[PDB]
Parts: sequence; structure tokens; C-alpha cells
Amino acid sequence: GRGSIARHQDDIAIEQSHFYVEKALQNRRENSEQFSTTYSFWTDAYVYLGNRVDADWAFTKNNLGSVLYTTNGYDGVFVIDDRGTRYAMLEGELSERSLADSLNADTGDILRSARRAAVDEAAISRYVDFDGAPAILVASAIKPTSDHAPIDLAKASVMVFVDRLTPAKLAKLGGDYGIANLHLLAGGAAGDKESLALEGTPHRLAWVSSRPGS
Amino acid sequence: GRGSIARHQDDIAIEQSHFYVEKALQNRRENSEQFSTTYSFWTDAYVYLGNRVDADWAFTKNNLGSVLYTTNGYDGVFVIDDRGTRYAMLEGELSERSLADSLNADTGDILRSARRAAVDEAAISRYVDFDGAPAILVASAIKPTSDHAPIDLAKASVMVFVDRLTPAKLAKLGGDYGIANLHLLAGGAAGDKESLALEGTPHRLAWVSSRPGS
Repeated sequence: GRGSIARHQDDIAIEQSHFYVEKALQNRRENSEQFSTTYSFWTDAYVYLGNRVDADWAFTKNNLGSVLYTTNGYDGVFVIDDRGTRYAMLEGELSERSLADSLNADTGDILRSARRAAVDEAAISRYVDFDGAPAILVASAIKPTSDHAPIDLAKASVMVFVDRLTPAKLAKLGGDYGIANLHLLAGGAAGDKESLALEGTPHRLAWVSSRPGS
Repeated sequence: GRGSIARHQDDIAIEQSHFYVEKALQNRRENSEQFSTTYSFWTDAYVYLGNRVDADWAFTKNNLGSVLYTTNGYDGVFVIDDRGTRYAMLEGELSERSLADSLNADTGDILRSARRAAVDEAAISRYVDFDGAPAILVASAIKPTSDHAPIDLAKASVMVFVDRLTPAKLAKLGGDYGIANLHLLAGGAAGDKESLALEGTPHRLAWVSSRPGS
């Protein structure tokens, strides 16, 4: 036997808490990537949101409309292409504010990455500063299903879902994963709290280290 | 202060393991409930599946087709109404086997429960024995969105999604939540393993007692 390594119970609790905050975020992102490909790998979406955007089909007829906010919690829903933002829904209402104006991240990178990932039937996800708030962004190319003739993914439009990590959403997420008082770290010092970075943003999530799930 | 209560470290680990398995299941169920209403609260779905089921639209045109299995992992996708099963897709292929023949649970109960929940814009979920295997079932009424004229939900058809808890899905779910060797309990005794019941089924989930995550 090499011998055991005994650990401080607080160190174990802190390690578990970081593990479960990371898993909460990863699981949220993977669920949202699946949601995005559900809405974007869809022949109807390719017809009505590829090329010219039919806001009547998307918003008035509720095919990509306010429910995505009032039920699914996507504070931002966008269709973008090489010219920029072609459709914008902010908090369930039509908006003229472009995705690029709302984000710290480069939207051309989002467009290109979503186009490439669509080759593997995949979406992309990342963290962003959405108008000064932490958010998870997911994006996937708008393409028809396999019964349709093939298209060139290099020119496909891209659907974007922006999930702002509000105090209420963070508190529910923390409860979902047994984390005590998950919140956006206010100042620059965590002090008594543990914290992690939402990489690609200046935001950090912080929480009180207690025995998680107890 | 009342004074502290010190606990056995293995007892804490066991309590945390039960907490995170229960959260793993609840979060999976809530996600599938959202997925179900994404597909069922949909005017096109009401048109092509609400009464007579158009399998060309659903399967050939991939609006409710094989991707729901090959990407989203739903081993069973059904449309049911007062007459029984109107549409059945098993492992991504059209099937003649009814939902009622596949379940231990009563499908009239599912129809009624979903038709009611739709009044509150909700789906329903439960655990089932799906042809001898543990599964999560979710169901929601097929109804158009609010721009459409009102319909009678009491006569609406119901979409049903069946997520079979295969060994691969269970191992991945367990890893998602820091659980060691999550599996379908083989025999009748867990012995050294922890277990919980999938209520409404004879199935139990079992796992090896470890410090979760860590």
C-alpha cells in the first residue's frame, strides 16, 4: 500500500462545490445547445428565416416568438448572417438592437464557428457579457433536414440564443445543484466566498462554501 | 446555540449521493418536459398531428422524425388520443406497436393528465416500464399557439416522449452529477450499494457509495 492521503473536510467541501458549479454550467450549456439545434435544424426555419426573415412567421405566428422568453427564459433570440442581425427578440419583444451592439464577443466569430460546427450537426456555446450582464450564448446554423436538397453551410444564417444569468436564475441553478447562494460576484474580492470565471467575460460567479447537497 | 450534531463522514457521503441522484432525475425530467411542450405547443404540430396524423410531415419531412432519437435520445415518440396510438416511432423508425402495449402505466391516465396540465401550459412526467426497461415518460397536449383560435384541450391529442434509461445514458447521467457507477439495480438487494425507487415501476437505480464529485 502506498498509504492514504487524509484531507481537511473544508477542502473536500470546497472541491465538491467547484465541481458542482462547473457541472451546473456545463449541463445548462449542453441543454441549450440541444435547444438551439432543435430550432435551427428545421426546414421551416430555413425557409422562413434563411435569407429574408419573415417576422410574421417567427413572432406573430409564434414559431420563434415570445414563448422562448416567457417559458424557456432566453432573454435574447437572434438570427444573424454576413450583414449582421436580421432578427432580434429581447425579453420576448421585437427589438432593433443588434446582437453585435449587445455583446462583448465578436459576432463574426460566432457566425463562422456556428457554420463550421453545423458540419458535425453541432451547435456552439460560450459565455458573454450581454449588455453588461453575464450570459450563456449558444448558436447553431439554420439548415433544413436531410429530406431537403443539400445547402452550402458557408452561407447559412445562424440562430443565437442568449440566456442571461440573472440573480433569480442563478439562485435556482444553485439550488438545482445543492450550491449555497450562487450569485454574480459583485466586487473584485471574493473574501469568504469561492468563485470562478465565466471565461471570455469579466464576470465571476461566487458562492458560499458549505457541504453541497446536505 | 443548541449545540452541534456531528455526523459520520460516510453518512454525509450517502446523503449527498441520494441528493444528487434525485437532482439528476428531476433535472432530466424538467428538461424533457420543456422539450415536449417545445414540440407540442406548436401550430404546425396541431395541424399535421392534432387529428389525423400526417406521417409524411412528421417522419419523411423530419418535423417529428428520426433525429428525436438519433440526436435527442428519445427511444419512443408517440401521438395518442382517445382512439389509442395515432403515431409511433421506436428507436427512430416508424412502428406499429401502440404506446399502451409498451407501458405498464395506464395511457388513458396519461392522456387525461396531459390534457389538463396544458391548461397551465405544462407537460407531465412520470417513470414507466417501457417494454421491460426503466424509462422517463413526458407528455404534453398538442395545441396551437395563442395567435390561433382557441381549441378544446379536453379533446386534444397528446405527444409522448419516452427516454429509456439505458446503461450508457445512466453512466453518463451519473458522471454529469458526480455519481460513481450509476446503474439499473440488477437483483433485488442493493447490499453494499445505495439505491432508490423509480416510483410507479418495479425498477430501482443503484450506485456505489462515494463522496459525490470530489
